[PDB]
Amino acid sequence: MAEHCPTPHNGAKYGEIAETVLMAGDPLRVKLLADTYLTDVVQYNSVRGAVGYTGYYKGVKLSVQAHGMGMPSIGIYAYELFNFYGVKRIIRIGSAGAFDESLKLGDIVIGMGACYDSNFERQYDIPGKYSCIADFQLCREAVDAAEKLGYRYKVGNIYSANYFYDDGDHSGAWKKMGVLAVEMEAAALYMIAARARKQALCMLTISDLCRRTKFTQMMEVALSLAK
Amino acid sequence: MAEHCPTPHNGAKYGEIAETVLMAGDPLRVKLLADTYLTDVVQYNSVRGAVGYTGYYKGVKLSVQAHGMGMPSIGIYAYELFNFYGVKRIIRIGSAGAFDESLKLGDIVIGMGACYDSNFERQYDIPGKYSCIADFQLCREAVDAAEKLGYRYKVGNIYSANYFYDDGDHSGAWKKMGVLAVEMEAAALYMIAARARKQALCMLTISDLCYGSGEKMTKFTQMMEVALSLAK
Amino acid sequence: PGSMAEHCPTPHNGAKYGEIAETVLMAGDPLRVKLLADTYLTDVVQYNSVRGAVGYTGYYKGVKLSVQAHGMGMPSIGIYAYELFNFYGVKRIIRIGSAGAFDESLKLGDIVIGMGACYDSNFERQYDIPGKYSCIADFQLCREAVDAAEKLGYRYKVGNIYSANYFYDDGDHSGAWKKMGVLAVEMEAAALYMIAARARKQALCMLTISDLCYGSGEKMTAEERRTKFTQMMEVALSLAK
Amino acid sequence: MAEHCPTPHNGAKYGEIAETVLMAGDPLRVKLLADTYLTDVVQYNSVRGAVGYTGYYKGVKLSVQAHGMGMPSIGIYAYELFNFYGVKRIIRIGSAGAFDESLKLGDIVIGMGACYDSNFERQYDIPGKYSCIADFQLCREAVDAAEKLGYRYKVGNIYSANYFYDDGDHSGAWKKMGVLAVEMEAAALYMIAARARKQALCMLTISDLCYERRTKFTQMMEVALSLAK
Amino acid sequence: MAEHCPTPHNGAKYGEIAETVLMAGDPLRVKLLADTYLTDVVQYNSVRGAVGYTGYYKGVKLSVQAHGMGMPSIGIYAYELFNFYGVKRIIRIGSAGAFDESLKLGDIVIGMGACYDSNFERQYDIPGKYSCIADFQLCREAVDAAEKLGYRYKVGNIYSANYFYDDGDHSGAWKKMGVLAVEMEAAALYMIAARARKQALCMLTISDLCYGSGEKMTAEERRTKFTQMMEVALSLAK
Amino acid sequence: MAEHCPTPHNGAKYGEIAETVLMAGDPLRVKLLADTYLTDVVQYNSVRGAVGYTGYYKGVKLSVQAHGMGMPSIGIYAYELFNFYGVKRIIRIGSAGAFDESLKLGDIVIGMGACYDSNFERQYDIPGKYSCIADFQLCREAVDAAEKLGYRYKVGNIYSANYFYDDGDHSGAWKKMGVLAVEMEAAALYMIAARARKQALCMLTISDLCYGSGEKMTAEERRTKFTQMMEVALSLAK
Ligand SMILES: Nc1ncnc2c1ncn2[C@@H]1O[C@H](CO)[C@@H](O)[C@H]1O
Ligand SMILES: Nc1ncnc2c1ncn2[C@@H]1O[C@H](CO)[C@@H](O)[C@H]1O
Ligand SMILES: Nc1ncnc2c1ncn2[C@@H]1O[C@H](CO)[C@@H](O)[C@H]1O
Ligand SMILES: Nc1ncnc2c1ncn2[C@@H]1O[C@H](CO)[C@@H](O)[C@H]1O
Ligand SMILES: Nc1ncnc2c1ncn2[C@@H]1O[C@H](CO)[C@@H](O)[C@H]1O
Ligand SMILES: Nc1ncnc2c1ncn2[C@@H]1O[C@H](CO)[C@@H](O)[C@H]1O
Repeated sequence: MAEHCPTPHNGAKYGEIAETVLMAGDPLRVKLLADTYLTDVVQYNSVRGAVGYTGYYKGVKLSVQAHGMGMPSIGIYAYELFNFYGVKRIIRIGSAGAFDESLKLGDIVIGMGACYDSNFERQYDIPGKYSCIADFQLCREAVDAAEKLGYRYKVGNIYSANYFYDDGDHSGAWKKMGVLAVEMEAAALYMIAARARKQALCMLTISDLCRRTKFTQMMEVALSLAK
Repeated sequence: MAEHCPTPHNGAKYGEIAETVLMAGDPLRVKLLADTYLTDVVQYNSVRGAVGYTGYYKGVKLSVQAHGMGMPSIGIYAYELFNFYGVKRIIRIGSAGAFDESLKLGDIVIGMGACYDSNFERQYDIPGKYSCIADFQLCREAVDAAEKLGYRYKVGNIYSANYFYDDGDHSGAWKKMGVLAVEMEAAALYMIAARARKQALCMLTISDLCYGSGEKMTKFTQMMEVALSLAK
Repeated sequence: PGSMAEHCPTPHNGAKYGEIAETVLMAGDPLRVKLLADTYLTDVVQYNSVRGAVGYTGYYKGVKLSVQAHGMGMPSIGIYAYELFNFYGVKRIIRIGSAGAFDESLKLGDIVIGMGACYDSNFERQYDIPGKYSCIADFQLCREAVDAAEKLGYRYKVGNIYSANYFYDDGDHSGAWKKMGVLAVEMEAAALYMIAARARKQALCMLTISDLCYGSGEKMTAEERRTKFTQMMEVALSLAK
Repeated sequence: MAEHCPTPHNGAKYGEIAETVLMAGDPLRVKLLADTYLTDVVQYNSVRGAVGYTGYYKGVKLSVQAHGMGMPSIGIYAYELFNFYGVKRIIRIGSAGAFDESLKLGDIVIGMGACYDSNFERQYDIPGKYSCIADFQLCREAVDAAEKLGYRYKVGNIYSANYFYDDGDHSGAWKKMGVLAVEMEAAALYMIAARARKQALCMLTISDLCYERRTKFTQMMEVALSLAK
Repeated sequence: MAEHCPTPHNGAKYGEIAETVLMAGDPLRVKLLADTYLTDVVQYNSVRGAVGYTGYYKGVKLSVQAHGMGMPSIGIYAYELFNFYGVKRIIRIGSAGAFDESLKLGDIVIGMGACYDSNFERQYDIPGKYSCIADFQLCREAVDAAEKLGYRYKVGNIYSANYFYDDGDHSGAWKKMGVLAVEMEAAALYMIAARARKQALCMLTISDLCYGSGEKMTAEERRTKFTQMMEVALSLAK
Repeated sequence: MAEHCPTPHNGAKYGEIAETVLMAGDPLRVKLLADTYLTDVVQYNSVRGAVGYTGYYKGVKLSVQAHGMGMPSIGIYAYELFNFYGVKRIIRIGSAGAFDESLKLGDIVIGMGACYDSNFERQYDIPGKYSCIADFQLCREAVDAAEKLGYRYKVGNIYSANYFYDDGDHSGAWKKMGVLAVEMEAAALYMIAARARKQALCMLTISDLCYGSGEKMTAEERRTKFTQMMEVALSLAK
């Protein structure tokens, strides 16, 4: 929908963002990704400091975009990318707290599914519980890539919380259910992708137990998904 | 584990059920699968007519077991299989109604995730919404096997309903969300397997259309062949 | 209303329209259903073997009735009961089953008449009910069942039962039901009651206590199961019309 | 527990209230009941105008008491009566709106079950849906009494609403489910009676259709009075 | 809407109720307020014993009306008043238990917001959580009057419970959230006022402490110590 | 708690943030606020580009900080500020869409309460419905400032949504309940402040009318027509 670009949150015109977007929470990290991996970089967004860049990675056009923190924030960005900019694929990368005791610091978690605190699923009027899943194909390509590069990974359920600071201790039930790791965004992305018939995947590096070399390895898995 | 066998629902003693169980709702279908694909068949269960057989498929030990209809029913059998009988993987095959308009009668759906009506999940005291997912490895192998056999398949989200007959029309929101198909069991299986740290996957054949003409079937062997290729 | 010949046979029932009588007794276990038909019915015809959910139609003291397996859990009984009331013209369904005792005055073999059924989620959402729906039995069946147990001199209680969606619980979610005076736990009644209410038809669940959910947790042997469900079946059979 | 009587809502000392209580929402109707049917009447409560009287009906000691409107109101009174005053049976009588289209003004509805909006349940920590039911024996006796007098009645499900005025129209699903009539109190009474192991029943006269007034209420009162032991 | 008066719960004809209504739960207390503070008193209601009177307070027509106990009861009366009788302003007065440990017996609590157990928000078809609030202007005038007269008060969140008798102990989480006091009515009044675009406020005198040793007002203090709250409420008469 | 600063979201050490913090979603707006109104400005945070500055307004030390978009984002910042940095009051300022049809572009809305979609009430284990309210004293001060300066304002309920794009139309019931305006942050701030026993207020400038013909502020108006709100907000610094 070219008529809806630029948006209140994104200064890009239609066509300035690639069909594959890598997203991360921190704009400083998004900039480091652009500087490290992309050639011919142009910035298409600086609205609200949520920097977005478009460049080339091994000859294919690729965009990297900041999404801020929490499901409502990434929801706004992903909705616009999928529905207004013609984006096909969003891969979110970031750090996470491990719930699963067998995960080591720097292990890659591939988020096949995302559990969640209520966000904006109510706005879809779903008469039961909706299970947020990644796109099977991105998930399969991310696993094949980790296996090809011989990196340590686990694929399974993550948890997209609305809180960073817990007023209680609410982690026990998720741990008992086999959830691998906690972050704050994936479930919103998966829902929006599913509604749009587009592909999303969240990949995470474990950084806390509930770095540059480890994180770089997560990047090589993610970047291998660029199309 | 062994001390809990036999159970109120399963006459098998510990060890009489293989590490891989293939499950279907209908005991007549389970019997067929046993008669068609397994050799040296022993029936380990007849409790409540929920038949269970152990035999060899291509010389590899395998069990096949009826689970009845609905999440509470499959919950009982899968909880017992995973927690008392030492079962490592359950592959469920079944029929489903299509929500996605590109699915035709006889297409196969691989349930990567399962949406659900509230069942027994309250028992887990979960402070949010739990997303039910299949075992990824099973998922991938099922896709590869379907591809190699040349079957029409889709992999994605399915919906485990508590009803076969809808008092209204509640399929709309699920359809908007991209959910592929409706059955009555998968979410319970997936939850129980995740808690047990075991593997589960649900595969389905579209037997009725929940859109358009609503055409229904009066042709399940292709799905059995994908399922059988997962046995270990 | 209640009769739709063109929807018979269904995906779950091989019966043609008219092969099922106006009163159906239902139990979870197809072996109990067969036993009941073998013990009590004459002129018996099997009208269903679909999914092993055996169903028979026969006569008891000159009255035609059907007996049918319904499998385990609310979604399962919900399928069969919906079809029976909406497609097969059934007027009355009496569920007979086994149950775990919550009320400590109940002994093994005691009969519980489910005037009401508490429940974990079943069909309520699909009916779009904007509050809490209380699942109750048909008063007339309830009253007949109590009168029969009373005339036959059986130990019974009439009150609330609980239709659970689980058999296993890693913890203990039973305390609050006991406090509320719930008598017994099973897994089906509430869905039956809701489906019958929707259809304006009659339903009742009766139970025999086969396990105690208190104390040392005594349970019936297989022999006691075979022989101590007689009293309930007989009460149930006298409700057929 | 005599130690808890009188209460903040009830001036009665332990023993001033009989083992059977008839309850209605309206204190004026409660006074009329005592004046009409009871002999040797003593008023045991006037706190908040929620009048309570004790007297004899055909030689049997009986109490009648106002409960006001809504589940939180009846819950306070019923809780005190069952847990503090040694009350064994409460029969509530009142008016209701019809949901079932075959009900005429003045029909009697016997509430075997009561559907509800939230009132009391959450405070009991119940991990599922609690079905609120009447005492079977009382329900049976009411049905026999109505049948014997040959009154038009139905016995089945009622709905205890938290509202008299509906902002939209939320009656449709209740009607589809066969719920007979709407009032505002029964389910709380039923829940509190079940928790206490005591007996309760709600009976109603249809006064409005949600789809001679005094004389209509009298038939119900006569059925109610039949149940007093 | 004159055509809806009298109602099943209120014998008044349209115009017999003033634009400002003071409400309390207890009819005995409503009668006392009328006799004490109003001149030219006419009783407009005695239906269900929920007495209502109209008179003058310092030259301004004012009505006082009983509302019974609980959100459904006050909901009926408030709905009628705002939607049929042309009422602009309802101030509820009453007693409450303290959750906040710095409140003493006799302190005034002004309910800027009301937490609640579900009573009848479902009937409004709200697709999230609705926060029940008082009218700011009334709230501001109550706080000013309390300060000007030097009364001990706190202004903040109250809790409208569905129960007087707790089967368990559910007070902990409210206390953690800073909720000041528990009563049984305010949230429904506030929701109905907001829907009608009218003004409502609940003020409370602490009559029991729901913390520590559970101190209660004596029967004598209950009879006596609601006068301060009255002068605050009466400041709001318009 | 000096030991918990800096945090993973904030590079400030304890004491680098004043006891009053004005927060807005957009770091470019926060920067503009610091440059236009504050003297002796020091930047204490650039973590995640969520800039924060501390400086002086009319002799009074204050901070201004970006909070990003949505309740979980503001929840992170506000939790840290109240619990680690010793902050006493946080005033959120922002733009909002009007639900109330008497509101014009540029009207100021003071959020006495905030309705909400789920944020982290679940995390507080509350056994009913919690009404999110502002601090009464900030609320009174804001209204007083707006009156003395003569600005057009309304005080009442706002709605903190979890969505900006509505997959349908869920606005009807909020409008019906008399909610004034929609934004995405206030309820979480209010809840956290209540738990912490600290003060919070959200004030909004109407930038879009979610009714009628749908008038929206010009890009020039969005850039420049927020000064009236900012002046009210600044007068709350102590
Ligand atoms: N333990 C954790 N809990 C919640 N979010 C986390 C955690 N660790 C990393 N994150 C991620 O970092 C950001 C919050 O610091 C969020 O946007 C989230 O994706
Ligand atoms: N449209 C449908 N809705 C629900 N379950 C279905 C449907 N079609 C097939 N099934 C499957 O068939 C069985 C019931 O006929 C169930 O156990 C369920 O798994
Ligand atoms: N203690 C119990 N808990 C749950 N279901 C029971 C129990 N006892 C008997 N049942 C009945 O038996 C089956 C499960 O064993 C169910 O269909 C249920 O109706
Ligand atoms: N249509 C109705 N809706 C709710 N309550 C009703 C209705 N008709 C009569 N009542 C009864 O009368 C009182 C409301 O006037 C309530 O106490 C309730 O028990
Ligand atoms: N602790 C309390 N809990 C509930 N209601 C109370 C409490 N203290 C006083 N009240 C008030 O007293 C009445 C019940 O006696 C209610 O209408 C309510 O407004
Ligand atoms: N109509 C609106 N809906 C949601 N958020 C809005 C609206 N207008 C302004 N906002 C604010 O602006 C941001 C969305 O761009 C949110 O952070 C929110 O606070």
